[PDB]
This record gives sequence, structure tokens and C-alpha cells, in this order.
Amino acid sequence: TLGASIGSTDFHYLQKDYDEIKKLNLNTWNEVAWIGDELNSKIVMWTNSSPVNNVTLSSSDFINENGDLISSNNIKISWLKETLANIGRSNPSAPLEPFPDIIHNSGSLNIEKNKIASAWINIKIPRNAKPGIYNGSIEVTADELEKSYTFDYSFEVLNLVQPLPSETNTQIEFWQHPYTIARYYKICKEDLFTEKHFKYLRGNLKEYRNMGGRGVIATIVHEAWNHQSYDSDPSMIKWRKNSYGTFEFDYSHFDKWIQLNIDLGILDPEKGFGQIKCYSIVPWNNRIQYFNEATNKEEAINPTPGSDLWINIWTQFLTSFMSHLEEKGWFNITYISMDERSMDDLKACVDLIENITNNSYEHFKISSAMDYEDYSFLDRIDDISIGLSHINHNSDDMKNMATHRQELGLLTTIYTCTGDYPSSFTISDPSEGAFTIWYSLYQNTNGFLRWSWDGWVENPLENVSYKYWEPGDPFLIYPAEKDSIGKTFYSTPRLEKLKEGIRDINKAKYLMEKAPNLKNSIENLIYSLKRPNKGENAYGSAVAASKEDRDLTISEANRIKNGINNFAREFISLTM
Ligand SMILES: O=C(N[C@@H]1[C@@H](O)[C@@H](O)[C@@H](CO)O[C@H]1O)C(F)F
Repeated sequence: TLGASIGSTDFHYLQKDYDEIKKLNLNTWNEVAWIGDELNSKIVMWTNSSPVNNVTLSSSDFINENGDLISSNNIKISWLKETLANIGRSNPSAPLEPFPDIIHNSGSLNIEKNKIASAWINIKIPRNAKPGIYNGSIEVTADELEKSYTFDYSFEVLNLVQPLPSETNTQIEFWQHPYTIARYYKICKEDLFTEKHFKYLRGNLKEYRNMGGRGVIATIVHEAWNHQSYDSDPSMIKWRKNSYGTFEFDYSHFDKWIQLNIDLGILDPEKGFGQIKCYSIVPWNNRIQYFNEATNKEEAINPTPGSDLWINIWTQFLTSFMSHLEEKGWFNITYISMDERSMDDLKACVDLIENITNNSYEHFKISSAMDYEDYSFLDRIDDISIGLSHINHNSDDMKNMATHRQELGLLTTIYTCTGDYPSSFTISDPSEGAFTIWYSLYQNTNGFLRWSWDGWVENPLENVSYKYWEPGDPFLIYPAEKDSIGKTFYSTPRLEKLKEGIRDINKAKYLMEKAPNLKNSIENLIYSLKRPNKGENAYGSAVAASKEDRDLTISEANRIKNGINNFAREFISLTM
């Protein structure tokens, strides 16, 4: 009636693989955690000819050798919900297949005949948990099921404390799209950035904060990315050309958005913690749009970057914006940002921003993300992000540039997007994200940027397909059901793997400071990282170059994590 086994969180259990999945029989799991850490696992279940109703998974408490308790309340077991994804990229003919990308709800599930269904297991180790080897069990029952399943779980909690994100130097930046969340939840224009809107922003922003999120995107012009996404990108700063004929700037949305992020502890502008990333002085395809009171219509202009028109406009804005930010106590964390723009384009922004100054001797910090590989010029950009496919693994150019930038107190990250492998798509193996984070440390960068926190298509919970990109590329979280009372978002295996990677690179860095006698050995481990090459599937999506490369991504991420935890054991053995 019902089959069950522990499954890996590294990859998806797909319906198409029913025949193979049916063969699984793993009944134990063990892992290593620090105090304040989290672990993940998964149970995969399958039906045969009969449907099975009221399938439930229940956790025992977790008990260490001393009898100390980690309550079953710290263990959340959530069904993985499938959604439909076109498996291609810009390929409407590609197969539309289901993927268990959504960490959905706890409680009971009815499963139809001849089906795979899996449940994600999230284990939180309290920040005051006692060290030790903790044992517990997860039981699977269902109405029809004669013999229930009990799976035996253990985890060792090492006597070291997982760093708080504030206590690390990890840089994490995921682009938020609060007007997309408004659209999905039918928040009207009149209620934008009111508590009615915040209802649906607060919880996912706390999720972002809690995993290490520091960067906060804000749009400063209309349609900065030329409406590449399903949803428009409105400006948080409204532009009007008035009756006399001058430009006015309405900062209301900007202010309410930023203050929210301050209130939640993502930004701290007095303290220079976090970033405000203002996109952009170079909108994609150059259009600057504004409401002209004469002629009363919306209007636009196409100035190419650098010109006198361009200089004066952005001067104007940057001037107002400066004063505006000085008013707030915010100016020190504000970056003017550019997304994959020309080298010649960047030239201008550095020059114009050079000029706009205040009586205090202060300057607008600058940010650029590049889809392309002498620091004279780049040193004038305070935060740069380089795409993974543009990092040559067989050169030290990246690592040397990032080492240099760090010496100057500048920011450097890596990003992934459409066409990358490893990456963070619905179709990706979730372990690819943990690899991605490790790779940011291998290249000696500050961390990881991704354009895609919450860029929902129409109804992600049922279909994720979009005209462009691999499926799921624009969002790392799902919305909740539209009418939901309570829940406002759901996480994903791929997001949980990015979280894991972040925790673990934070471990490595903590250990290299705490254990000088082990630092070189830790570094040797980190710099042993192998890199899979990329290929494409038949439908245009990036994938591993081969089965061997695909398996390498997974094995490497595990090898490094386990290495670091075994070094932690050695240091603990030392300082006892
Ligand atoms: O991710 C970035 N840029 C673009 C995005 O704006 C979007 O086009 C994305 C689609 O996967 O491709 C990224 O390269 C960022 F690195 F600047």
C-alpha cells in the first residue's frame, strides 16, 4: 500500500523516476551540527495500485547521552508540493513536468495510486542546546498501512556555536520585488507600502535576514530592466516633470520600504550595516520615464550614458537623493547600481558620481554586476559581482582580484543566473546551491548575490513556466496560496541548500580564526574544491556537462562540509 525510505536532500525525487525510487530502503540517517545550526533530511514515499489516505509523519523528541532534550517542536516535517515546469529555456515545446520544489505544509496528506510523494525534514538545533549525540525517530503512518515505518535519526551537536550572521563577514544579496508580492496578493496601489502590504513582506524578509541577507534593492527609475520579468518593475521613486517644466521626485515608497528593512534589522544605517542598492542610473535600453503634467501623458527620453543631458538629470536626482538620504541617516549605506552594463557605460557613472559631493566630503558608493571577466578602474566600484560562468576555474585572475579588493575594504561576490551550472533553478539538484556558496569562498570573495528572491510568475504553486530562462530562475521562495490566512511564503529545497552553504562557509571561517594550528589545513581543504563543467539539455537549459560532473557537484559540497565538521572535532579535542 505505502512504501517509504529516507531520501537525499541533494536532488529531487521525480514521478518519472517512480520505477527506480520504488526500490529504496534506507532506514537510518546521521549528520553533524553545531549549536544553533540546522539540518535537513527527507522521507520519500510511494503508492502502488491503491490510493493511501491520511499519511502523517511524526517526530519523537531528540535525546542525547545525558538525557538532554531537543523537543520535537524543533523538527518541522513538511510535504514537498509539486509544481509544473517547462524544462527548457525559451523553448515553448519543451516537456512540462512536475518538480517537488515547494516546502509546503505539515500534517496529513492523501496520496493517489502509483505516485511518489516526499516530505522535507527541517531540524533546528537551539542556540542553547547542549552538545552530544542526539537520537530520535520519525514515524510514518497512514489509514491503509498495516506496518508503520519508524526511521532512526541521529545527529551530533558539536560543542561550538554557529555564528550569528551579524558576527560574520558574509555578504548575501537577493533582489526583492515588493511590487510583485503586491500584485500576487492583490494589494492595490493605494495600499502600497502600508501595513496591508507589509503583512506579506515581513515574514519573507525575516527569512532573508535570518539566513544572512544584507543587501536591499530599491528601484530609482521606471522599468530599470526593461520589463524583463513577468511583472513590471515600478520605480520606488516617482518622477514627474511639472507645470513649470522641472523634475520632481517622490520618495514615499522608497522611504517606507527602507524603513521596513531597518525596523526588521536587515539594514542599520547609523551603523553602516547592510546596503541599499539603487537600480539604476543606467536602465536597460536607456529609457527614462516620467509623468509630464504637460502633456499630461507619461513620456520618455533615450539619452545614451555620459552626455550633458544625462549629466544634468542624474546630477539633479543624485543631489536631491543625497539631501534626502542625509535627512534620514541612510546615506552611508546607499549604492548606485548597474546590472550587466557596458564598460564604457560604467566609465560615466564613476565620473558623474565622482562629482556629486557634499560639504562633509562624502561620496555615493557604487555597485556593478558583470557578465564579463589592472584594478585602477574597478577599485572605484565599491561592490562588484561576477557571474559564475564568467569565472575561469583554470586561472587565478578572479581570486587575485577579490583578494585585492578585500585589502581595500571593497565588496566582491559571485552570482548565478540563467545559463549557469551549478545554479538555483527548479530543475537544478538542490545541492548545487551549497556548492555555489562554497565556490564563493574558493574564489576569496565576500559571498553571493542572486537576482531572484521573490520574482513570481502568475501562480507559481501550480506552474513556474516563463517565456525566458530556466524554470524557477526568478524566485527562490514561493508565495503562499492567495487566500492564505497565516502563511505568506514557502521555502524551497534549493533555497535551503543556499542556507546550508552559508552556515557552512561561516563555520569554516570561524574555525580558521579560532584554530590557527588548523587554519592551513582548513584552507587546503577549501582550495581543493573541484568544479563541474556546464552543458545544455535538449531544450536549451544549462545542466552538468556530464553525469560525472553532476555527481561531482554533489560529492564536493558534501566532502567540504564533512571536512570542516571533522576539523571542528579536532579543534574541540584540542581546547578541551
Ligand atoms: O543576475 C544578475 N543579472 C541578470 C538578471 O537581471 C536576469 O536577467 C537574470 C536572468 O537569469 O540574468 C542575470 O544575469 C545580476 F547579477 F546583475
